[PDB]
Amino acid sequence: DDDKMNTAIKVIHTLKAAGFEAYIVGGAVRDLLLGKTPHDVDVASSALPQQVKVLFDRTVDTGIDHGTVLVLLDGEGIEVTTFRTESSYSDNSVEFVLSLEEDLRRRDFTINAMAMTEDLKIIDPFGGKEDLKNKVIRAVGDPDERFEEDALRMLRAIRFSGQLDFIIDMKTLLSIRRHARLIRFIAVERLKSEIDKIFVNPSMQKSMAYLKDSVLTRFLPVGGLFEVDWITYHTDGNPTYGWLYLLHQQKRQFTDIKDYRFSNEEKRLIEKSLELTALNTWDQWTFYKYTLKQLEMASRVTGKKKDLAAIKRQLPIQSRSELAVDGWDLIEWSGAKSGPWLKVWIEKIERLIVYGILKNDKELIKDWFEDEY
Repeated sequence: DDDKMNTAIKVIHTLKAAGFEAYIVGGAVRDLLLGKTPHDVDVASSALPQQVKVLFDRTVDTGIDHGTVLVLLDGEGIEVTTFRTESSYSDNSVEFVLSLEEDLRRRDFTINAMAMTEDLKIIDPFGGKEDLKNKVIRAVGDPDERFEEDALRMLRAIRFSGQLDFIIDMKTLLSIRRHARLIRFIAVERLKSEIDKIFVNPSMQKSMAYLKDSVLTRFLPVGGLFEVDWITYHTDGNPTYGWLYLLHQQKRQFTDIKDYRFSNEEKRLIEKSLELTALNTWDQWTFYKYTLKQLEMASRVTGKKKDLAAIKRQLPIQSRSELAVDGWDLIEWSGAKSGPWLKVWIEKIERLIVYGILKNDKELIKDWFEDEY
């Protein structure tokens, strides 16, 4: 941000004062050249991780095995990574290298394979500058090698196309088509992360067309389900809405996408939203029992535009904890022993309160109960 680049320049200055090479690398150079403000600024250096820690008071050591040290400075965090190459075996291997160019030549795409010196000189051995100008996502070097090194890069190409409103380089895209089957080796968590980004990024309809055209929908987990008409999809900023929109369009249920390992919270949002889309009429009990995010997501995917927040807000009560009676009141009044019957009767009372028929008052509920029971 307005401080991240400055902090990275300071980190670079410190590494070089100690005799090491250091550069801004990767997405920050791309964003800079695009006239955008970087979200992350990575620094590539000849320093090894323990030498970085010597030079900075506050570091975080999570990625040390991979050559990365997070430097905490001026209220920012700058990742400092030693010149390295990586490769993923088929069953889900880092080499430290001695030069910058050895690191750059194994990165995913030319626009991500540039470096910038402290003095703003761009190091661009693979023509990232021209691909950035032409709006092209092109694998560095031989696309076949880049995709065999990490098959997730094939999907990443799709994500970048939407994120940046770029096209995918023809030779690169043809290489994805030839290697699409390799996506089966990628951990589903990494696939869901990229797909979630696509679902909230611009030009997503173009991204989903590349998903099909690249042959990735042939081989992704339940990949054919992504081949829906996305024209009427508009992100609410929550990737979960993309999965809901995907299921609703095809009249399918959550079990069909469970391979992607949703959290219980995400799964609930999807399942409860889908229920609402199949519910013919919503009334006070609907608005009471479902969450506002569920009502809003169901409304969004079915086209409704009601003021859901106001309807839920104007219910007589918001939740069970406001109820003026509990099961032990019913035990007292009934003279019957505790049992599952209490839940049945508490809900009868709860409904009458939520519909504003019975007052949420213990004595009046007591009168009602003794009559009905």
